[PDB]
Amino acid sequence: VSLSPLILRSLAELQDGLNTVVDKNWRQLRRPGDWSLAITMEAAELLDSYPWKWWKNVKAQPDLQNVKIELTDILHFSLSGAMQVSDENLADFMFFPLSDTNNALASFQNIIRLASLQRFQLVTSAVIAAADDIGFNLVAYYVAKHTLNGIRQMKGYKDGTYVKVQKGVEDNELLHGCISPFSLDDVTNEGNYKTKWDDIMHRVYDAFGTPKEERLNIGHWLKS
Amino acid sequence: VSLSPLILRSLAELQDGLNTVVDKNWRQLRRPGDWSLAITMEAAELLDSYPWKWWKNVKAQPDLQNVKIELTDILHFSLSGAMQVSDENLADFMFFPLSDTNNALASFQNIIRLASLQRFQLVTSAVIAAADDIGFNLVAYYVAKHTLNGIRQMKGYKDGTYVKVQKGVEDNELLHGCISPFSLDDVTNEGNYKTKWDDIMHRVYDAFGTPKEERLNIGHWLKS
Ligand SMILES: O=c1ccn([C@H]2C[C@H](O)[C@@H](COP(=O)(O)O)O2)c(=O)[nH]1
Ligand SMILES: O=c1ccn([C@H]2C[C@H](O)[C@@H](COP(=O)(O)O)O2)c(=O)[nH]1
Ligand SMILES: [Mg+2]
Ligand SMILES: [Mg+2]
Ligand SMILES: [Mg+2]
Ligand SMILES: [Mg+2]
Ligand code: NA
Ligand code: NA
Repeated sequence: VSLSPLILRSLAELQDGLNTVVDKNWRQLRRPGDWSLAITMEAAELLDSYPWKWWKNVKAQPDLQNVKIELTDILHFSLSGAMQVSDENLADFMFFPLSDTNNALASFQNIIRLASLQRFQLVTSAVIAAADDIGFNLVAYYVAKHTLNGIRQMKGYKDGTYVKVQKGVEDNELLHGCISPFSLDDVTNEGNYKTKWDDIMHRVYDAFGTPKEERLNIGHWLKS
Repeated sequence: VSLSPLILRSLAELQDGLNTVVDKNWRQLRRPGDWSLAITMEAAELLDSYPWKWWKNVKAQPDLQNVKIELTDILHFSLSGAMQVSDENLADFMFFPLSDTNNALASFQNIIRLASLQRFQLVTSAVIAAADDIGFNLVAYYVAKHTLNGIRQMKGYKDGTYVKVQKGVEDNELLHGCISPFSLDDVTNEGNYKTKWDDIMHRVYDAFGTPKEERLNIGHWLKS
């Protein structure tokens, strides 16, 4: 399973633009090992979405909606790593169906191994395969979380003044509703996808009350 | 750096007894990969004690007291793994001083690699080396956290009714004060160590108001 190369390139452009919001000269400041560590830590969030602990709340239920968020986060970081290292310098590492918690725990631990080896392109392929298997719209999730990531930067995430959970709702949870109106074809159609990505962005901006003047539309992010 | 084999054996006995509190037949129920995953997840807690994120609260300070707690947690799990697999089936993986955050991030990521390879004895050696380098009393930390772990089980940790942070204080934080009166010699002295471990246990029981009747003294845990 792979995305169209034109879709992958647009996602990469979005990723570069977001990384530039975080730091103008990120391509000089960041190193491959940074992206390895970030993927590791998202992979721990992903594992922690399951009731893996045999000593703590053993009848807990998995947070399968959060799984989608953490896979999307891994994609942001694997796209970023791939901009710095091609893998030169799947069925062995990923186990389907991921609906089986044993398969998920094994697979997602193997993502950490791939990350440590700086096989970022393979991590991207793993995430695409995982979304295909689970049946969620990875591209739409990406555009939505990309927008939230930018919003967080606007609202002081980098200086420690942001609050992610408010009135019982984590910011990430509001993304599901922003994405549900969009089909896979909507966000991958060769001629029209950019308009649909723009629509996702504005839904996320609405969800967080971003004043119109502070919003960045799809064209901000693309080099095509 | 290593502990006396008699001290290591007593720690292993304590570990077996705690694992038995969690499940009577843990030696049949648990598998090596469980301990790999647990060490991985504690290693993520440990990494997250540092200001590693370049996009979120970049001027945050490391939680160096929590570092001691997470290393102690790793030891519990590496002792446990070693009861199931000897490594048959350091300066390369650990970088000193760990006071240097770059050294810490690299070292603690390498603990995840060692855990995935099920080199539990090597993980134990890493933790002992880390405490020696940082200069904290690993054995005293172990006995204190071992006691809290048992307390958590008494107070519904396994069924999801426990609350770890109360009135602004996480349970782990109360351990530091329980341990500070004890020297390295106190808790490793060949003839007298068991009394000092018992004393640590009772200090932790006091910290949590454990009724005298529910307390388990040092003799509960030892087979010597
Ligand atoms: O240079 C960076 C740093 C962070 N992120 C994004 C990707 C993930 O979706 C998100 C995770 O944020 P945390 O919740 O882990 O803070 O951060 C980037 O895209 N680029
Ligand atoms: O079979 C088990 C399960 C857990 N722990 C202990 C070791 C760590 O100190 C502690 C970590 O607990 P959490 O905070 O991760 O729940 O659990 C054990 O000793 N044995
Ligand atoms: Mg994260
Ligand atoms: Mg995440
Ligand atoms: Mg833990
Ligand atoms: Mg811990
Ligand atoms: Na998360
Ligand atoms: Na912790």
